[PDB]
Amino acid sequence: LRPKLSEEQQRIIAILLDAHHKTYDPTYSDFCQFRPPVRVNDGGGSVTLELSQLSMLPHLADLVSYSIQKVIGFAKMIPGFRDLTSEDQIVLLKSSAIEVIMLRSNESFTMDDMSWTCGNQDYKYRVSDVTKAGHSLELIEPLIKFQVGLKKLNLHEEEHVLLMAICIVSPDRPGVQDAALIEAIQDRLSNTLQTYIRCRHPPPLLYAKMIQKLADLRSLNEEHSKQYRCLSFQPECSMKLTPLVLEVFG
Ligand SMILES: CCC(CC)(c1ccc(OCCCCC(=O)O)c(C)c1)c1ccc(OC[C@H](O)C(C)(C)C)c(C)c1
Repeated sequence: LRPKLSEEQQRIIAILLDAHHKTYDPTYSDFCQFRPPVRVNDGGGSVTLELSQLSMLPHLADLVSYSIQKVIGFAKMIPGFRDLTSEDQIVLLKSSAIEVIMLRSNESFTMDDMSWTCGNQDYKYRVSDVTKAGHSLELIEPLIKFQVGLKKLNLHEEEHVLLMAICIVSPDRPGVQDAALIEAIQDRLSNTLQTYIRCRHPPPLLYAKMIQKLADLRSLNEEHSKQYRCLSFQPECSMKLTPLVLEVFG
């Protein structure tokens, strides 16, 4: 059966699309305001050298911090998100931050050269830039695999916004209080998405593929958390980060 989207489901989709349009700049026009990218000689991808310099860390920390601010703004517009306690809203934001950043980075990701192209050559990011921020291949290899698999789904904007909202409103995050209310908000979003796909997505298992991307995000989140811990041991690393990054990942 292919039930039609309800008036409420149409309203939810319109709300999420508007929220995304207000919180995502597809021209990357604020990027010149971040601390500048610095790319030094590291053809060998030396862990010792990367940790010694962390040349791309100030720029990428400013990028992630900016992205987290946008995610906070988007989440506030998710129907039902405001119905949660302020404590649950924060737990959900902090626990999903890196996964939602990964999902939103997909819009600038291009399979032309496997880079995140955000304007000029200064704002063109590759695997090499992430290693220059002190990350290792255990995170980068699955991260690129994820970006390509997600890109190949050719998601409609409606599906992309629902996916981010479902990611944020997850009842299975550690420390949440009202898991049942979080689950009812997520179910309302998940049903909207399932109905949308059957009703609007032409042929040529998309919902199952999108669910699998959410599980892939969980693994990437865990690996990112391990790597952030290593990075946090580097003397003077805090100056290269931001207060928001320090709170979210600390
Ligand atoms: C450069 C690649 C990538 C990929 C997800 C990234 C993130 C956001 C992003 O843009 C999203 C769109 C911009 C605006 C928006 O959200 O409206 C783009 C275009 C690239 C990244 C950036 C920093 C990273 O490491 C961060 C590091 O671990 C700290 C947490 C220590 C700083 C990692 C692992 C990946």
